[PDB]
Amino acid sequence: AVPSSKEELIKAINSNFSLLNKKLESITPQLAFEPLLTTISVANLVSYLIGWGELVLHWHDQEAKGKTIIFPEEGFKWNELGRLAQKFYRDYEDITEYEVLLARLKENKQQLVALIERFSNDELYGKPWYNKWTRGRMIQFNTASPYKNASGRLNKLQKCLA
Amino acid sequence: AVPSSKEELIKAINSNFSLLNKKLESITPQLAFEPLLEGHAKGTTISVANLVSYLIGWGELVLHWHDQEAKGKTIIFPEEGFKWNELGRLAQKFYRDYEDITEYEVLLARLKENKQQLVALIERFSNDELYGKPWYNKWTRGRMIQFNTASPYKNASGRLNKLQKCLA
DNA sequence: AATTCCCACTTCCAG
DNA sequence: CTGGAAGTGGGAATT
Repeated sequence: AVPSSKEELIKAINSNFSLLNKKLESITPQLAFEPLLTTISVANLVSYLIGWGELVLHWHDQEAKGKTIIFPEEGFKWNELGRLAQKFYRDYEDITEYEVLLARLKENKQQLVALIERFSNDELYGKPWYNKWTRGRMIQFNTASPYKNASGRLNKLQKCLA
Repeated sequence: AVPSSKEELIKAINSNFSLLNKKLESITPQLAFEPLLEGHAKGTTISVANLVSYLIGWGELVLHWHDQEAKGKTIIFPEEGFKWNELGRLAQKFYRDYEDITEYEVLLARLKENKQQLVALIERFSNDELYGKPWYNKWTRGRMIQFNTASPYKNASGRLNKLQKCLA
């Protein structure tokens, strides 16, 4: 089902992260930076996940400080999401130890979950936030959804052996 | 069931519009612009005003289809820039298309004027042209019109019934 | 979502 | 067996 309450949103994020997390440590630090996925790496993909997660936190930073949010990101438009994926790859290009990469994804995920707990259910799925899209729906678009999508491309990859 | 003739199509439109319009008129203008409703697309919140905008967008789109046909120009289905799996994305366009209409009475007039043009248009087609042969893919012209006039009218009545149970 | 896409989940021969 | 085409069936589509 599509998440439609605060409780549902949290549980989707936890579950999709769990499974994706398990598939991610299943990769060795050596394979993770090779190009196996117009082809990228697990490292590239996890940076894409951190870029989006960081960005969602950034939106709420901006919002908290009374500042107008620039969606999706400054210098980008919603039809350019692959170009925003290029920026994310580079943003974390110099994190060369897989172990730190996964640790940074995991703590980002934790912050997002903490951010959601901070809002009421009306704040997440009752009111409109970005045009008609609710705050919770927006958060799911760029967290729980790409977790699933990412874990997909992963289990396909593990089917390369041997 | 589904209208099968020019006569049925025109009556189902006038009925479902008359019904829907009764519920729409029994909603305060102040309330009608409040965001309250889960929208056509999951994870959105919309007003009763957006609900009407959705109908106006679909009806004018239907008139636009025919305007294209009347000039001998190729129709783009469902609309320029949207594939058929992007109807959620189109509903949003329809909200924005009419959001500068801030007076509820003007907006229901726009829906009323739109519905009159739609039946006036059905009036100029024979039954054969409406239900006699396919017009787009396998559907008949009448089906395509009913599916975006009569049906969404009734659908909007449904949501208004459910909301009428609470009145704050 | 009329359709469209994208998964997960099969068959079922080729190997 | 055994990937792995290739075809199905259900659910979501979004920003």
